[PDB]
Order: sequence, then C-alpha cells, then structure tokens
Amino acid sequence: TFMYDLVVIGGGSGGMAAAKEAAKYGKKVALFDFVKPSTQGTKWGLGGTCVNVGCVPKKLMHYSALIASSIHHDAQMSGHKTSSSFEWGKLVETLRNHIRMLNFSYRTGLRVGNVEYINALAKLIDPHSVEYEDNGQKKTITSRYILLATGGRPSIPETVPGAIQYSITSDDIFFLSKSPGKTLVIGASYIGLETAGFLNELGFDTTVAMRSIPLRGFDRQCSEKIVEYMKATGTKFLVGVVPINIEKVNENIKVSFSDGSVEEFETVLYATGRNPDVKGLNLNAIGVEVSDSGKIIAPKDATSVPSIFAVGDIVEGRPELTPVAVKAGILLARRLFAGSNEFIDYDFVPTTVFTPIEYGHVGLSSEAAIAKYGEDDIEEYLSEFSTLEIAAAHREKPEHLRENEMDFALPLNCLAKLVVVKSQGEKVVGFHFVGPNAGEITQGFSLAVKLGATKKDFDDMIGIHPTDAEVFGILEVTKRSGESFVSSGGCGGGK
Amino acid sequence: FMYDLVVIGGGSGGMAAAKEAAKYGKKVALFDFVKPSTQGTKWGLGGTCVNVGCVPKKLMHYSALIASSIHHDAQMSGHKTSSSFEWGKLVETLRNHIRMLNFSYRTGLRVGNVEYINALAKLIDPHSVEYEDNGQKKTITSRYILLATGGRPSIPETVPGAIQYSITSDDIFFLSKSPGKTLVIGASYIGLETAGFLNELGFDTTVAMRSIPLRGFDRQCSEKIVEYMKATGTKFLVGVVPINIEKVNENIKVSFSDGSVEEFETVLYATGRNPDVKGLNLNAIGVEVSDSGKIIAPKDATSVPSIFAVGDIVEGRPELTPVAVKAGILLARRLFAGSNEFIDYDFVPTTVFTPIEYGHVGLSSEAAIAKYGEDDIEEYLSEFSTLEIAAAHREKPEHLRENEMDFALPLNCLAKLVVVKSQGEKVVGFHFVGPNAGEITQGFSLAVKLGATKKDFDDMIGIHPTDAEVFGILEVTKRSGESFVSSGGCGGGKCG
Ligand SMILES: Cc1cc2nc3c(=O)[nH]c(=O)nc-3n(C[C@H](O)[C@H](O)[C@H](O)COP(=O)(O)OP(=O)(O)OC[C@H]3O[C@@H](n4cnc5c(N)ncnc54)[C@H](O)[C@@H]3O)c2cc1C
Ligand SMILES: Cc1cc2nc3c(=O)[nH]c(=O)nc-3n(C[C@H](O)[C@H](O)[C@H](O)COP(=O)(O)OP(=O)(O)OC[C@H]3O[C@@H](n4cnc5c(N)ncnc54)[C@H](O)[C@@H]3O)c2cc1C
Repeated sequence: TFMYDLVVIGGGSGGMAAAKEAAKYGKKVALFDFVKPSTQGTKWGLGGTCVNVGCVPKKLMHYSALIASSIHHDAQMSGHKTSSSFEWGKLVETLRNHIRMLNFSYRTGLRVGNVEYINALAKLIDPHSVEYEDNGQKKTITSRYILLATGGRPSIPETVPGAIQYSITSDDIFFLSKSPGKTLVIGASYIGLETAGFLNELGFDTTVAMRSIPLRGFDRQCSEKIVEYMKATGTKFLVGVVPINIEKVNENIKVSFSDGSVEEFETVLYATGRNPDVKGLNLNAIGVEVSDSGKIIAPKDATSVPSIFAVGDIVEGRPELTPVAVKAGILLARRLFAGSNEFIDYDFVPTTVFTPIEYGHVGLSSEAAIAKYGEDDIEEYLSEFSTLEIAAAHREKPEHLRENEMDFALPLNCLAKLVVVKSQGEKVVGFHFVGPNAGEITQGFSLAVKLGATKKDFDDMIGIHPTDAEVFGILEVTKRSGESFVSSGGCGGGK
Repeated sequence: FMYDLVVIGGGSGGMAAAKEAAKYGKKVALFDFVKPSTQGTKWGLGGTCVNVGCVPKKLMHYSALIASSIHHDAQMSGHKTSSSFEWGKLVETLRNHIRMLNFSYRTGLRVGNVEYINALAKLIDPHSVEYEDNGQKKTITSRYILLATGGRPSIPETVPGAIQYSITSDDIFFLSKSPGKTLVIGASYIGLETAGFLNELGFDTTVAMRSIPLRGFDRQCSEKIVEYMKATGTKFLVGVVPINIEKVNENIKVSFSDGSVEEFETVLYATGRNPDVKGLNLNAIGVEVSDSGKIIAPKDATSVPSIFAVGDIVEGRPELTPVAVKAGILLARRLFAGSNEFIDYDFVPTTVFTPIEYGHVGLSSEAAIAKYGEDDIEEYLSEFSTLEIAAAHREKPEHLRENEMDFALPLNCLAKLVVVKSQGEKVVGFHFVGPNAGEITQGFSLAVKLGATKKDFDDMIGIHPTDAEVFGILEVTKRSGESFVSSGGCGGGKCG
C-alpha cells in the first residue's frame, strides 16, 4: 500500500549493495545519494566514501608509495639503475580519472540492476515516507521498508581555533591540486598513520601528533612495531601533544601546541575521528533511538522504528569497514524479500591497515584474549623476521637517524603471531601479521580461524616456499618462554 | 653402530631430519658435496633451494616484478623514471645473500650439534658408508641412514651439441655473462618461471614446448599464464623440440623437429631432473629403485629397513622444499621420539612465480571431473584485474598490436573454487592466478584442508581492497555458461 518496497538514503558501499540485492528479487527500489561539500569545498560523484575519499584512492596512494620505496631501496640492488622525480599532480590525475570511471561505472550498475538513483538529499518524514528536492521543488515518496546508510564525515575539533578555516581532511587530501609539503597529521588512528605513511614514503616532511597511543583498540605489540618502523623511515612523532591554536603566517600555517611548542606546516590534516552524517535525516522526531555517540542504535540492522533499518559507519557497535557494510546490506535485502535469517558473525571481521608496512588480523588482540581467558589459558607463539627479497636489499635508515656505524639496517619488516587457548587444545583466537601484503595473507587465514583452527592444524600445514605466509607453519618460540623470537637468517618464514 | 643416524645430502629434507634427530641427544653425521654442473658451476651448503632454486629465483623474480612496475606503473602514479639494467649486479646481490645462507646454515648445524662433512658418501652395507679424507677413504657405521641426495638437471644425450653447449637451472643465476637472446626448452614450472624473468628483464625469450604448459596442473590456470606471457613478449614454439645444436661462430644455431632453424646466444634445458643416486651404489646393498630411477620408499623407508629416503629422490611425491622438510623432521621424530605421524599428501600447496604467479591446493578442474564426474562438480570463478594495475592501464608492446582496441594486457587475476555437489559443495580445488599468489594461496590451503564449503566461503567477511576478497563473492559458474569477467574493475572486490 506504499509507492516502493525499499528506499535507501546513501549511495555508499552498504547503500548500493542492499539496493542491487533487493532489486535481484523484482522488488522496486529508490536510492538517494548527494555529496554535501567538505569543510574545504571538495565534492565528488557516486560510490560513497570508499570510491571517492576512502579505500579506492588510499590504495593507489599507498601503491605509489610502495613503488617509490622499491625505487629508492631496491631498484639498484636488483641491478636496475634509476633517475626518478615525483609530480603529485599526475598521481592525482591517475586517481581522479580512475575514480571518475567508477562514479560513472556505478550509476550504470544501478540502472542495469534496475534501481532508481536520485542525486538529491533525503529527509525522513515518517515510518514509511521521505522528502527530497526536485528542480528545487520538495516532493515525497512512500516505502514498505527504508534503509538509512548515510555514512559519516570527518570531525575537525571546534575548541582548537584556526582548525576549520585552514586544516584539510581525508575528503580533500587525494585531490589537492597542490603538493601538501611539510605536513602535520593529527591522529594515530588507522587513517592518520596510513596518510602520514604515504606523504612520508612520497618524500614530504611528515610529523604525526599522537594524543596518547597508536591505533587505540588494535593489539599493542603489533601497533608498537608499526610506529617503530615509521620513526625509522623518517616520520616524526609528537606524543602527548595536540594543537591548541592554528593561524596563517604568510602562506604557511603556524601551529601552537599543548606542551608549549610551535611549528610551521604548508598543509594540516585532522584525522582525529568521524561523526555519522545523520543530522539532516530528522531522526528523533520519527522515533529513531540514537546513542550518546550520535551513532544510531540497530544491532540487527533494525532501528526503533521497525519499518526502518540502518547499516555501515552509522550503526553502533560494528567496525567501520566496506565489506562489513556490504555483507550486512546484502543479507538485509535477502532476509526481508528472499526468505533468509542470516546475520554477520561479528566475532570474525578481518581488517588490514596499509601503513608503510601493512598490518592485518582477525579475532582478539593478545590483550583482549588475556582478559577473556586470563594469562594462564593464553599462549603467544610468534616469529619476527625479514621477507627474503627485503633481507637481500639491505634496506637502510636515512642518514639523519643514524646513531652508530652498524646502525644501517631498518627493523625486520615482518612479525607473525598466533594467540591460542591452552584449555581448548590451543584453539586459535588471535591471528596477526605485520608485513607487505598483510591483507592478502590475513584473508585465507581469517577463514581457517573461523573454521576453528588449532596450533596442531597450523604445524601440520605444509608451506609454499618462498612466502612470508609459510612462517605460520613453524612458529615455536613463545612470550612465556621469554627467549628470542628474532630470525636474521634470510631463510624467511620457512626453509 | 658408531652413529645413530648418517645423512647423505645437505638439502631441505636432509638438514631437517639431521637437526630434529639431534634435538634428542642422538649422534648425527651429515654429508654434502656439490658435483659441478654440466657447465662447471658450483656452490656451498643448503641444497638446490638455497643455491640454484627457490632462493635465487625469487630475488631474480622480484627484480623482474620491479622492472614491470617501473615500465608500466611508476609514471601513472606520478613517478617519471629512467632505468637501464646490469645483469652483473643482480648476480652480486644473489651470490652475497646465498653466501650469507651457506655460512648461516653451517652454524645452525654446529649449534644444533650435528657433524657436517663436505665430501661424497657411498653405501657399503645396511649400516656402513665410505667417503674420502685427505684423498684417503674412511668408513663409519650407523643404526639408521637417510638418503636424500636430491636430483640434478636432465640434458637429453640424444640431441647432439646439447651437453657441450646448453646451460641448466644450475648456471642461470650466476652467469658471469648476460645471456642475451635465450631459447628455453620446457614449459615445466622452472622453464616458465625462468623464461618469465629473462623476458620481464628484457632479453629476447623464446619457449620450445613439446606439447602443453605445466603438465599436471589445472589447464585453464596454465592456459592464462601462457596467454599473459605471449602478451608481454615471450614467444612459444609448440610441438617442436631441438634435434641438433651447434656453435656457428659465437652464436648457437638450433635445428628443430618440424624443420626450422634459429640462432640464440643461450639454450637452457628445463626438460626435467633425475635423482642423483648413481654413485650411491644402491642395488648392491638391496635398495629397490623404480623404473623411473627414483627410490621406492613411500613411508620414507626403503627395501633395506635400516635405510630411509626423503625429498626429490623418493617416488610419487611432489618435488618441493616444504615436503622434503616436514618429511625429514617427522622421520627424525618417528624413529627417536616415539611418533607415528606422516604427511597428509592430499594437501600440499604450491605457487609458480610466473610474470603472473599461480598458486593452488587440491585437484585441477580436470582431476576433480574424473574422480567425481561432470555432475558432482561445480566450477565457480571470476576473471578481473587488481585495482592498482587497473589504474596503471598497462598496455602491450606495439609489435603485438593487431587492431585499434588491442592495447590491453590480459586481466592479471583469475580466482576459482572447485567443489562437490554431493558433499554439500565441499571444496576440493583452490586456484588463484595473480600477484602475491602463495601469499594468498597459503592461508586458504589450510581452510580448504579443514573442510571449507562454498557456504563457509560466501559467509567469509572480506578485507578491502585486496585481490583475495574475490573468494567471498564468486557466483558465476562454468556450467551456467555465462561471462565470468569483472562487472567493473574495483580491485578484486566490490565497494557495494
Ligand atoms: C581514508 C579512508 C580509508 C578507508 N579504507 C578502507 C579500507 O581500506 N577498507 C574498508 O573496508 N573500508 C575502508 N574505509 C571505510 C569505508 O569508506 C566505509 O566503511 C564505507 O564507505 C561505509 O559505507 P556506507 O554505505 O556506510 O556509506 P559510505 O560509503 O560512508 O558513503 C555514504 C554516502 O551517503 C550519501 N548520503 C549521506 N546523506 C545522504 C542523504 N541525506 N541523502 C542521500 N544520500 C546521502 C552520501 O552521498 C555518501 O556518498 C576507509 C575510509 C576512509 C575515510
Ligand atoms: C629452479 C628451482 C626452483 C625451485 N623452486 C621451488 C619453489 O619455489 N618451491 C618449492 O617448494 N620447491 C622448489 N624447488 C624444489 C626444491 O628445490 C626441491 O624439491 C628440494 O629443495 C629438494 O630437497 P632435497 O633435500 O630432496 O634435495 P636438494 O635440496 O637438492 O639437496 C640434496 C643435496 O645432496 C647433495 N649431494 C648429492 N650427492 C651427494 C653425496 N653423494 N654426498 C653428499 N651430498 C650429496 C647435493 O649436492 C645437494 O646439496 C625448486 C627447484 C629448482 C631447481
């Protein structure tokens, strides 16, 4: 008795997934998506945050970093003699051209999967209605179900003066027509670390402002190695120190600090966090119960209004990740229309940080596993080592960080770790890898864990040689045994 | 019994048995010696994988991998790059790192309390062996003996001018000379891999293939590899072997089985390997050796029950490092530390490091179609390009353009699951063609082994953006007959 079966307010990963899956069932779908311009005026097309100002551009930026390293460390050692200069402006061009492809690419995929895209803001009018603008004339449509999927945007703190007026965000940094030069990043979140990662690797004086600890939430050992690697590679780290003032001194940005120090940067980037973009939705009036944290309350993807659902960055007590959006979004479209009652096993969500060395994992940090099971049912088997090709390169620290005459070597680029449970035959509850291609490595092993692997199964695993992944077949050292888990020997993670 | 265990071979299998056996206060001798290659090459401790196998090759492959990115990628990511290449320096990096490992290993044996001796061994009876010392032959006795002398290349003695001229996989990493224009005879994993880095590193590289590429492995996956290498300037003479090789001045002229002729500055026989067992003096002792020369010991135990075998010399087992090692370790456990364990040879992963790497565990589409028939078999797969390379728009060299939209190198990635209808779609085949195959294949080898089903795979949460996440969204099938090409080109996985 409603104009539609399903309306979706948000053209993001979660958004477009639910829409297309819902449409695979002859069910009639509207989708809204409009890009409110950033605090610095930046704006873009269809696909959401992952296509535009997220995972897609990110990785191309990381890739162009990973390249630049090999060039500087590896190219000659592998017998390739090289000049190379870098133009920000062209890297941008490659991003915008590929992203443009995807914006278009996606519009089409919605049309072809038979979904009515409308480029316009939506605003909840009641349990089954929404309001938008059309030619600047406000029209209203009605649905059996509605999906909120609006994503978030960056939080620039309003108590630090000269932030909003000047500082850029994640939404602007892939597409600066201007190389950002000497750059302060405020954040030791996955984004900040990643973003201060490629600026450095791409040869820009990069400082990082860490209020306390790096990557709050993730496993401590693994995060402490990442920071150690990034210091070694020319990223500087002001811990316990945030900005308290930001001002324009000529064509530079002077940045007063909490400890009582000052510094000038050509570009400043607040990576401090994100707030769900739910303010224009008009929630509370409809009756959508939202947390103290602004995030919406809907842990089975269903709000306080049961004709209304939510997914992705906006819903509380779930990771903010693209595939987590998608699975939930697909399922919700199945559960409703195609007789299903599957929900995501949240106990098993892999992720990977693409820091200059990548960190992947599934399940519990050593810390979280020590709590749930106590430091007696907990055994930490690990091996820290160099991947063969990089062992051969003899990668060195930049001069300005040398302390002695045999100080040349970067840290070993890998660390593998399984955390397992004495009282469940050493059942595996934590899988963690710091290295190149951590995600490519993390993936296969996420499913073995989720199929209930033990250390027994791991050691009966036969290696692929040479790989860094094979180290998992021969972890024997332990935290409890206290002895050396280092492996200088360039045999690798197996023989 | 002067000893508890003697080992003739310092290879992967060899050194593993030794050092595990030694972890039990048991007294261990270990022999090595490197009989010089048909072209006079020789090296130190560690075996074929350290010296003239997986170690050097991966560094050579990496230096290739690099060369591509430089030529295809660098610019698009905004790095403008001049680059010329020095064969002699790549060598130097190999030699120096391998030297590190030769030494590195000696120490690991000493420190794990094992008596390494650099000289040839020769069986004298079920419990005795003979070597040379100052050129004076000395003899020792053991409770058990382990044969694992590895293999060496097979250069065919029927084709004239082969042995005197052609090189092998034991020469190629250390050539004092850049090989230039190179014929490789064999589309085995070696030949393919080796013609892979010579090409990527810019040497006119032809491959001479008696029949089909990578005999044994899954056909679709092998056919993509060859297709990718043709696209990148490797040439391929099918159904044609050499029948004559001669030195025409300072080049090598190479007459063919079809009639044709060609000159190379290099020929390399990758046609296979034979177990290095002829000097062991086996049959006299009573070691039953197969029609294939390989030894018969499928429980690592020979016809003489005081005598064992492991690695490339034992029959009906894959020619691999890790299979050597675990078998070698276990046998040292089974004997001396009260153990009953054998390798599950149903689940041995592998990765071919071709310009696109191919990994897999379990059955080729073909092998699964046989065992279970074309009804109980479902082939779910996806062809696509990894997002980084999608952005680069890698294009073909001009001389291989046939039309105006002929620019494309093939998609670099193919994922496939083979599963069994009648066991709830239980997964019996895992196959991946792309970059960081092996890195991808390994994790997935164990999940498969633990009895992953298609449903477990589709309920898998993904990491984005990776190529490996494609395994969480394979829906197309060979049987459904539809296109398995990428809806867009957004990595390996979709952003919604
Ligand atoms: C720098 C960065 C790197 C990241 N890297 C990764 C990564 O590597 N892997 C990963 O899995 N995730 C990554 N993410 C996270 C990923 O971007 C999010 O998990 C994902 O984009 C969330 O999708 P969503 O459907 O919730 O909406 P989003 O993808 O957040 O997109 C929201 C959309 O909602 C639309 N919208 C909002 N309000 C309205 C309205 N009123 N009417 C109509 N449309 C509206 C907007 O147009 C917008 O396009 C990254 C994020 C960032 C910022
Ligand atoms: C080019 C190439 C690449 C390869 N790549 C891979 C790969 O990527 N992955 C993989 O899993 N496998 C790979 N392999 C296979 C792998 O090298 C072998 O399966 C494995 O190393 C065999 O070990 P082994 O102990 O059986 O023999 P080997 O490792 O060859 O060692 C045997 C040793 O015995 C010595 N010896 C011989 N006769 C005597 C004697 N009378 N007395 C004393 N010592 C003696 C030999 O000289 C040698 O040092 C590759 C092989 C080659 C040639």
